[PDB]
Amino acid sequence: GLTPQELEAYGISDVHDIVYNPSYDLLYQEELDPSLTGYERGVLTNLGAVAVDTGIFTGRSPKDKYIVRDDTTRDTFWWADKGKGKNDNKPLSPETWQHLKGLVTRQLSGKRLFVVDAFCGANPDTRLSVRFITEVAWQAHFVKNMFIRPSDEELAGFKPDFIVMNGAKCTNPQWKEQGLNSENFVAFNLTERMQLIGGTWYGGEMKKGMFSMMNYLLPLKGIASMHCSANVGEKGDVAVFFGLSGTGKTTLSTDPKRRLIGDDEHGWDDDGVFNFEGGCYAKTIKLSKEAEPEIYNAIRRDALLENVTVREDGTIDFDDGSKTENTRVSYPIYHIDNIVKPVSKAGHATKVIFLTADAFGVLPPVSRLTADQTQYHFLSGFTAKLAGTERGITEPTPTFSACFGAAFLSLHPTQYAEVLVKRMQAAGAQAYLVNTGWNGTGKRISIKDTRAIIDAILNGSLDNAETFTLPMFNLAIPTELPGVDTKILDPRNTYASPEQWQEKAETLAKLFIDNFDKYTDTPAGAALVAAGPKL
Ligand SMILES: Nc1ncnc2c1ncn2[C@@H]1O[C@H](COP(=O)(O)OP(=O)(O)OP(=O)(O)O)[C@@H](O)[C@H]1O
Ligand SMILES: [Cl-]
Ligand SMILES: [Mg+2]
Repeated sequence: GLTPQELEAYGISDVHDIVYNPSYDLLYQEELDPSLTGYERGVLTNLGAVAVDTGIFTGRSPKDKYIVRDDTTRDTFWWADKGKGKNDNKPLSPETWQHLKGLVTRQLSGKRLFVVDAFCGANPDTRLSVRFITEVAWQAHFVKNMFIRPSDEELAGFKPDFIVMNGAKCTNPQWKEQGLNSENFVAFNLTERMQLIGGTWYGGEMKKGMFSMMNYLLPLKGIASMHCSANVGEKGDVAVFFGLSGTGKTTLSTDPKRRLIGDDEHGWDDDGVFNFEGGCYAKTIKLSKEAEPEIYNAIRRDALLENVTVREDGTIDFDDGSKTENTRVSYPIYHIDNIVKPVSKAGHATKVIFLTADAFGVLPPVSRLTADQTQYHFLSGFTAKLAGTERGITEPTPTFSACFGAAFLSLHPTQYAEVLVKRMQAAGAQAYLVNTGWNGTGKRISIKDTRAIIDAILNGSLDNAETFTLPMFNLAIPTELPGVDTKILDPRNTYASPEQWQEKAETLAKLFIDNFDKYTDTPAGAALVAAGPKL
């Protein structure tokens, strides 16, 4: 536990009521207190899970992310202003940090506080011991779900080496004079080992905040830090699935035929692949119980639904994106029946899958990548969206995000590439590119087809298939696969002619080529251009 004096040491004063390590039962009763006002309020759904609204923010706010630039971070951090590529690592002064810390600590002073101690990282040797402090019960619940829950023995010996202070209810009145983006802030200090949050209530800031810290500390010790889901077969064969948001990492790793290691954040050290987290954070927009039975089944007491529409009768309309398209549910990982336990880790990955949702409808559902293509596509980090849907238009809009997670990278993309390649080479890993997005039908590839494709990757069916080369992107693709619609395997088949596919392929190829140009200032980078699409 901790005393009011211990909180005083952090700068938080006059705390009279302290809830240390709140139980799931307490969090349930706290959320449902009928006297709660505003965004703290929870409502009970017919599935038995509590639902909350996360307020004005229903996703992360990268424009409000700052890292204190000091002698510890100056020469290692991938800074937004250093001329080494676009990122969100905006530099913050130590003086401005102290002002933000004053805002948050005063906001939390004189309040009833939840204190949640948890781990980030499955392995004792590299895990962070994180202490989270909040005045909002559902925020405490989110962290209880998403981080690793210590045992009673671990709690007795708990020594934090990172503090996360959530001051969602405060804002920064001096932001203009400080040169910041807004009155909100998500700030990190690697000297004081602390994260401060102001203005946004969104729980993902804590989750991805700690991921950003692991992404800083682990590769500097030779450990890959990866934006991927992961699972393992009965024989100990491990797969990792990289991809940007909405590409299928959580959906596809939750597979009845595999033991789930984790759905979002993993390390890769000398012993194998390990989860940083204690829970999963599923997307619920248009959720289908038939299509995603395990994720659906995880929505029960102790899960926490976010921003969903709950009807008067307590039923949920999963199709309603009126609050946000980013509706979510978090749950502790043991709400999934087939998981790796008691520790979320396994051996070395031998299958590396890059998921992408191609709104341009160009990329094949599945292709086997060469070693050089693996590096090219990892640095590229492509996905796309139909941005114009609400206006009745396509407007395919590309996103290139290095390492399939540039928003969370604390070091240069090439540092993540180097250590991933080292780990893959040692393991004899093979890499694959999977389009979970669109084809010439203007519809997304079915979850059924995609799962069958993943099965074929994992069981060696794809590796043994007759393949040919798709032009332009030069991707090795199969003629047929068990349980997969044969028609979809060649992306040209869903257009009126290959020439109509090619028009779109040329557009997309040019986007890749222009994006990759920034990596060609080194000889290694320049040499990968040949592995990219070619007009
Ligand atoms: N063929 C498909 N494969 C995977 N997901 C699909 C497919 N078709 C539709 N979807 C939908 O796409 C979304 C995939 O979301 P998921 O939560 O798996 O993304 P994620 O990669 O985990 O994102 P994040 O990084 O934000 O956690 C879900 O809404 C899912 O129902
Ligand atoms: Cl992302
Ligand atoms: Mg996910």
